[PDB]
Amino acid sequence: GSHMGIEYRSLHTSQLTLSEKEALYDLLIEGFEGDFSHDDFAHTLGGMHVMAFDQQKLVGHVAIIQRHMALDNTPISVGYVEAMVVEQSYRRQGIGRQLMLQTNKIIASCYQLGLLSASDDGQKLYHSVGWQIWKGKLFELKQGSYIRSIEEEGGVMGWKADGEVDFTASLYCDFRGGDQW
Amino acid sequence: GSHMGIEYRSLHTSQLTLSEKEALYDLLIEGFEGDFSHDDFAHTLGGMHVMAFDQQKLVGHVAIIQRHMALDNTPISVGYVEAMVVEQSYRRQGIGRQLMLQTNKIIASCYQLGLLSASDDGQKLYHSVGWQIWKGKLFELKQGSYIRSIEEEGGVMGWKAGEVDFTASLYCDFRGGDQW
Ligand SMILES: CC(=O)SCCNC(=O)CCNC(=O)[C@H](O)C(C)(C)COP(=O)(O)OP(=O)(O)OC[C@H]1O[C@@H](n2cnc3c(N)ncnc32)[C@H](O)[C@@H]1OP(=O)(O)O
Ligand SMILES: CC(=O)SCCNC(=O)CCNC(=O)[C@H](O)C(C)(C)COP(=O)(O)OP(=O)(O)OC[C@H]1O[C@@H](n2cnc3c(N)ncnc32)[C@H](O)[C@@H]1OP(=O)(O)O
Ligand SMILES: NCC[C@H](O)C(=O)N[C@@H]1C[C@H](N)[C@@H](O[C@H]2O[C@H](CN)[C@@H](O)[C@H](O)[C@H]2O)[C@H](O)[C@H]1O[C@H]1O[C@H](CO)[C@@H](O)[C@H](N)[C@H]1O
Ligand SMILES: NCC[C@H](O)C(=O)N[C@@H]1C[C@H](N)[C@@H](O[C@H]2O[C@H](CN)[C@@H](O)[C@H](O)[C@H]2O)[C@H](O)[C@H]1O[C@H]1O[C@H](CO)[C@@H](O)[C@H](N)[C@H]1O
Repeated sequence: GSHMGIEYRSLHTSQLTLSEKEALYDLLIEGFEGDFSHDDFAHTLGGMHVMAFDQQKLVGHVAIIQRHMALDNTPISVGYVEAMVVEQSYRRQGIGRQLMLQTNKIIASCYQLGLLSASDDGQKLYHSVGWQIWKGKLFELKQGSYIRSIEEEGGVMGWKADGEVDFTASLYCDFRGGDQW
Repeated sequence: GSHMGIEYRSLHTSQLTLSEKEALYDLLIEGFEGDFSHDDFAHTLGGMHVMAFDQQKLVGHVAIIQRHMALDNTPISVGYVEAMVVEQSYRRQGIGRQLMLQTNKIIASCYQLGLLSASDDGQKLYHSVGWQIWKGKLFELKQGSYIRSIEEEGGVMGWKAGEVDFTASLYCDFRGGDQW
């Protein structure tokens, strides 16, 4: 739909054209001012994109990836939020909020828990739509064994749609290239 | 689109209505003759679905879910194929093949490797569209460390759209029920 003149579309990676993927990369690399690696780009591909347009130009994005984690010893399906960006001139105008409202709806309909790793900019937005900083320990796979993600603790945030999740439990994430969180 | 009198639609789990979800569950229960658990149903939700219809009746389905695995020591992004079924009276008319052609296209656009655990009904079909038996060892997480998935070896199949060593070990991500 469209909200205050911005069109929002929800598209799986498999539904994007090459031109649309190139436009997405340009938006993301600019939005992070270069702090966006090739591995970061891989991490935002493979799930659902919510994309914001002013006329025909892409001006905002967020992706929701499926991840498979453990909450303590229990398997938990995760909607992992990646690569939220609003083009500079469009910021503080509600686009990030609209992207997150649609992201929350996607997570609620598919997964048991939303997770993400926040920037300082992002944290205020995710707080405003009901996410909380994860309070428990974080673990990632290195060479096939779990190690503590000590530096990422305090930066990961979560959201439970249906009911309650123990924010103090330990999370064990699945393996990928680059940054695990 | 359409193919040979059957309509095909691709959609993400997040777009399913409750009625569509219930119809999918009923199709899977009937098509697997009940060999399909609540965990199996969870495993087919969260990714892309390709659905086949005779006019308005759901007659076929396959899902592609994103998984995060290790190939030996290297991370590999996986399109994991779940819950392919065609209603019994519609079988052997090419619906499964059309579902797999669309599945291959989704995997090729999104992931580095396709993987699935086969049934005897599907194995020759998967072979016919490029899939091959995984020859390497399979591992899964139990109590936070990897153990060999010995019973599943020989039944997992893979598809490379590139080059992939089909003798490498695969380390899958953690879920409930059957890991493969
Ligand atoms: C999971 C991840 O992707 S983390 C990475 C987040 N992305 C980045 O850091 C890239 C650079 N930054 C951006 O692209 C943007 O600043 C975003 C995406 C973080 C926010 O997008 P915006 O469209 O500006 O957010 P929006 O206008 O909807 O803000 C909604 C509320 O969130 C809060 N908020 C948003 N941005 C900020 C900010 N920079 N500082 C303080 N509060 C903020 C405010 O409460 C705001 O409400 P208000 O404007 O009425 O005070
Ligand atoms: C990853 C997974 O989902 S594994 C589980 C697969 N699903 C099941 O076992 C549920 C029960 N079985 C079914 O629903 C169906 O038998 C399916 C989905 C496996 C196949 O669906 P169909 O629509 O019948 O497949 P389709 O008609 O496209 O067959 C294409 C080719 O695959 C082969 N094939 C398909 N089914 C069989 C079979 N039961 N026995 C031998 N060969 C078969 C044949 O070579 C066939 O070509 P042909 O008909 O010209 O001889
Ligand atoms: N002290 C070390 C912190 C550790 O490196 C870490 O958590 N690092 C965090 C790793 C995450 N993958 C990053 O995720 C965010 O940005 C990525 C691109 N840069 C996107 O791909 C990702 O989709 C998004 O979600 C996140 O931004 C990083 O946060 C860190 O970098 C931010 C930018 O400077 C800071 O604002 C944060 N306070 C700081 O913790
Ligand atoms: N000997 C041990 C076999 C081991 O249990 C195993 O690999 N078991 C395999 C476990 C997989 N999760 C199953 O996956 C298939 O069927 C599931 C529903 N039953 C779907 O959810 C799944 O989406 C699909 O992909 C797969 O079919 C099972 O295969 C086994 O059961 C099949 C049906 O009887 C046989 O035809 C196979 N030859 C046999 O290996």
